[PDB]
Amino acid sequence: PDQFRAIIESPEGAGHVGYQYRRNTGSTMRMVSDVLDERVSLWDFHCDPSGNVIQPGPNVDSRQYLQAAIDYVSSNGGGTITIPAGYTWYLGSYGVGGIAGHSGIIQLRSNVNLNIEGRIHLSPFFDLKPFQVFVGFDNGDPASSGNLENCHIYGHGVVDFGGYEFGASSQLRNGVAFGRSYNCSVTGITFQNGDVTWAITLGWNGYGSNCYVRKCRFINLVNSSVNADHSTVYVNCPYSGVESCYFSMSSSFARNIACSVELHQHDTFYRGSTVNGYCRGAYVVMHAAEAAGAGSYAYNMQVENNIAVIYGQFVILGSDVTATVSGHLNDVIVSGNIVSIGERAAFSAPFGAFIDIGPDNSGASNVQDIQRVLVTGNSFYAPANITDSAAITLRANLNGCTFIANNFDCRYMVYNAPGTTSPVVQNLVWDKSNVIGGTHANQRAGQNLFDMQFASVVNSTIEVQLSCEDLSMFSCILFPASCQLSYSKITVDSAWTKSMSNTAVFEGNQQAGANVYVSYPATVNLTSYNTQGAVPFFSTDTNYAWVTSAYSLSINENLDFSPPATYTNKANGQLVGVGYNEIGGVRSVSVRLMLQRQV
Ligand SMILES: CC(=O)N[C@@H]1[C@@H](O[C@H]2O[C@H](CO)[C@H](O[C@H]3O[C@H](CO[C@@H]4O[C@@H](C)[C@H](O)[C@@H](O)[C@H]4O)[C@@H](O)[C@H](O)[C@H]3O)[C@H](O[C@@H]3O[C@H](CO)[C@@H](O)[C@H](O)[C@H]3NC(C)=O)[C@H]2O)[C@H](O)[C@@H](CO)O[C@H]1O
Ligand code: NA
Ligand code: NA
Ligand code: NA
Repeated sequence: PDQFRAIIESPEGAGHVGYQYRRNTGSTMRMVSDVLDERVSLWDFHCDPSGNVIQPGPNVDSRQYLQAAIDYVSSNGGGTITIPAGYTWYLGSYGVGGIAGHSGIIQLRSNVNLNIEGRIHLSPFFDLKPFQVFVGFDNGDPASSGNLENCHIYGHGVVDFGGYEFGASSQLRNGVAFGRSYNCSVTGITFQNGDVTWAITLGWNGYGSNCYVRKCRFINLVNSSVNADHSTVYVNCPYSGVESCYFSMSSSFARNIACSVELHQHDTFYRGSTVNGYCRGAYVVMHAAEAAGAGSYAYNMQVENNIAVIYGQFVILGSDVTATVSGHLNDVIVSGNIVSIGERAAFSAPFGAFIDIGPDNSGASNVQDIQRVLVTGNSFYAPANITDSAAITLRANLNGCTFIANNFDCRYMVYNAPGTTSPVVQNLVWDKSNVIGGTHANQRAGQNLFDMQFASVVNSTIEVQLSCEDLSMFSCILFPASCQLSYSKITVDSAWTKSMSNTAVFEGNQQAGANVYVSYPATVNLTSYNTQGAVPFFSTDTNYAWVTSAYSLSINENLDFSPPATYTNKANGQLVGVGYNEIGGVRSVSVRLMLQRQV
């Protein structure tokens, strides 16, 4: 019986105290230790070599204890380790083995979940150094890594990166790198107070599946000029995504460098999230260099129902090539998003845009294969002073993009800078249902609303519809002579255009092409013959050999005659129509006409 007291006070004591659930005689006859063994926390590994519990704190490195916990739970086939609430657990050294090649702190393991209720902080050992806090690779070479499966990080807790700046721009810093990750997720967690490259990365070069980031917060994760680049979540495996997250930055640097999400593989999504203070919303890109695990195509890409205040571009599309692989981007939907460029000076951050068709990382604009994109049902706003704002900046080759039923209220609709790239454009469709706002009315001196600074345009549709006047603009749409135009439809609705000197401008007279379908308003001077009765009127200019019909947009202030309501052309490039002289006499009028070709 001395034995007994001793057994009870020993670490095996709970293993000697019997228990049966709710006194139910049909329940298992267990011991207390069995029931306690159904859960596990960091406290069960956070101890010195004699087994005495160690209190966490800024002078204690909790890393080895958390790794021991993960290692042990993995050995039993998995479970969930709680990181207790009411404590801050500091990490103060690098991990060892396969994660050392990734500057890893903690190695995640398959089927071992982390329920983070307390706080995890980085100690100043990490100041000016690279780190990846949680790493799912098991090898320094990702190509030689095994997988991470069934690993979930969740809870009301916090990962705090200590505020430390990067030491050098070439360093990398990450929160969670799941690795070659299958059915992994982060839910509920706040990531805050750092200068990092990513908070979370999913997958590796297409290897992984079913990874998600849901109801997380990312707060103030760029803080220095050293930080080369930041994207909060990088989605690098298919069938994966980001939903219902919150992203906020306060740094000036973040306005120029930070992006919320990147979607880099097929069947990926970014939904229902709120962004503030970032340069960019999402990249949707197929990099050939990342094509190993899931193929060379990024398809079924979804960006929907987000709310954003950004300083650069909302969605950026891309694809590129390596020596032996070609990347393609297709079957994309961008819908339901409400986005604005935040208050800033013109040209003070990267050029503002809803959609950007961007060149590759080496600036090449002739490698892209981007098509079958639908942009529908979004709003975009930029304040009136922001000259550098567009619905699309089309800066690299485009094989198709469709715009239906958006509301764009910014400086430009379509833009590319002249004397830069000369993109080859196919299948650009701008439906009439896109509503062009008026915030930038009167700011457009010298500017074309649709500034078609391309090598060529084919199989494209631009149906311009104004909803207010802006007589400051040079034109609604302009094609330089260097842009070929063919098999396209270009129209300018007449509403709010009566007073415009130029509506559509074709500097190479490209509207004469055999398969160009156009219509736009123009002012035309006409003279008639002197005959009483039905009498022809003819334009004084001869630049209408391309016109198939025209009709009056002007009232007739005369009693004694009327000009033709409608006109055809003649071989010499005059317009001609049949009007009516009640009394004879040569007539001379200026009239606003709708000029039409093959429409
Ligand atoms: C910040 C960001 O995401 N920017 C986007 C561009 O990403 C490219 O540039 C970034 C710059 O940070 C990344 O390149 C850096 O990192 C890679 C990868 O790090 C190695 O492999 C890790 C698995 C490992 O843990 C590390 O220890 C490193 O060994 C490095 O190779 C580059 O030298 C370095 O500049 C990014 O790389 C991808 O990163 C994701 C997420 O971690 C990985 O899954 C991919 O495997 C990496 N891809 C490649 C080809 O290596 C670069 O792809 C991006 O291109 C553009 C367009 O979408 O947008 C930027 O915002
Ligand atoms: Na590495
Ligand atoms: Na509106
Ligand atoms: Na050209």
